[PDB]
Amino acid sequence: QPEPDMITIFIGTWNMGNAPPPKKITSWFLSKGQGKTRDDSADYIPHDIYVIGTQEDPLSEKEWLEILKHSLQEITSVTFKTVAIHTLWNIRIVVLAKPEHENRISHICTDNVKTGIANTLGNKGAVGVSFMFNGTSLGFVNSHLTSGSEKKLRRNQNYMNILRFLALGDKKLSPFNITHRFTHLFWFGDLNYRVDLPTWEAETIIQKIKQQQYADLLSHDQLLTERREQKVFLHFEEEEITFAPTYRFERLTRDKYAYTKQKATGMKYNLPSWCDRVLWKSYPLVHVVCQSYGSTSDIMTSDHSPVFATFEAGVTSQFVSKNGPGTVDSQGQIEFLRCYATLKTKSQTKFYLEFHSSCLESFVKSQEGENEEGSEGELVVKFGETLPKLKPIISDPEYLLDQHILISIKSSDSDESYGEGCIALRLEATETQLPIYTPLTHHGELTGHFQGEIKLQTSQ
Ligand SMILES: Cc1cncc(NCc2ccncc2)c1
Repeated sequence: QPEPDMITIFIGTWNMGNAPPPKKITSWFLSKGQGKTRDDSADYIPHDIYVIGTQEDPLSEKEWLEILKHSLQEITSVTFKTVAIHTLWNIRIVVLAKPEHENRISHICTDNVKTGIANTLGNKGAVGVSFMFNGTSLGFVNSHLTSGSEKKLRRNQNYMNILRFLALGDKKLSPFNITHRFTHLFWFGDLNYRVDLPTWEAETIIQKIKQQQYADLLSHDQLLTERREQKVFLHFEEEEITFAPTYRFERLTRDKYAYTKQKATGMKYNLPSWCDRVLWKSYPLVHVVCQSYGSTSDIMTSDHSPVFATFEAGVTSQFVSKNGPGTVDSQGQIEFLRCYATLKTKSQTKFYLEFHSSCLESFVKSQEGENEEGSEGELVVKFGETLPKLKPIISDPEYLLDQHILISIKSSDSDESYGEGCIALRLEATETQLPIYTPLTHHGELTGHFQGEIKLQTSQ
């Protein structure tokens, strides 16, 4: 029975509005409704992994797991295995997988982050799960960010706190946050970003939605505009939105958006908005394709509609050779030529690099770089030809070309990372000098870039 090269992953996000679900929710898991929907001919084909994010979830874990499992069993005739479930207040994540995957899944981690302080600490935050699927690391974040049209900067702050403090994945990757720890990271939830148009335009917006004309609304979507301005979700992707706003509906129908200010809303307007979102970030040159992104039309217990997204994701096998794991494979090496880091910092410490990769027995520390003053005031840290030669555990090109090197640039004075990035070994050639590049981020904000050349030697 061969190991898979690709799996499909279902991501769902639903703010349940503190109400129990209706008796049938299969349309969610089938990617049926509005937007980019799944072909009917696939209805009986199970996804490999289902990741369900809820917000304002009133059910117990037991209650929701029985609904989810019975739903999937009705669709597929498969009894899914529970990988992980984690709940913070009313924010929940469930991961289910086909039983055949049980002995492919390991290193399961869960964590949560509570956002805010005093007044704003006690219901918003995030839950997440990570695990290894054979040779591939997967991370999943369900966040419920701050509500309200005039709180986009709070949402951006909530995002930064979640990616700084959520402790998932390999703890040896100590300079790296969740935006660098996983081959594939999916971040979804009630992100709560709104369509920023004047309150007076509510009925105009409703009109546009009835005509399925979303362009003039999406051009004012706060998540799209903040992403464009590099204020949040830097280096994440989102599929084009082709479904109506998923909030705020009158319950028990989808015929009416309830936008007007009421005592129950704190006298705030809730103009129709795409609160409910799925984004992803995968390592460079790894296969990831969004197959569906949409909302259901027939699940009406909440003031939000459920959102679905599905992906075809590249995975790799748990490689064994005669040599690695547990020794090096002299026949492999990774070399770096003409490398330099450019950093936005005003600081003047010396810097060194750390190279982290599961193709190495342990991380590798470089010598200090040579600081130069760049022509437009920036800091250039030159490594030239001084970087160590990295010694992978396995030299087989079928393994090595699928790997990645994480890079941290650290201060010699504090050993704090000033920037993190990632280089793919999926090169156009071996034994050949080729350009490499990554942006560098810290706390998920841009701090610089690293570029140079690489030369990869495999056993072939
Ligand atoms: C509008 C916007 C927001 N955030 C990032 C970008 N980058 C360009 C891009 C990103 C994905 N795929 C193709 C092109 C663009």
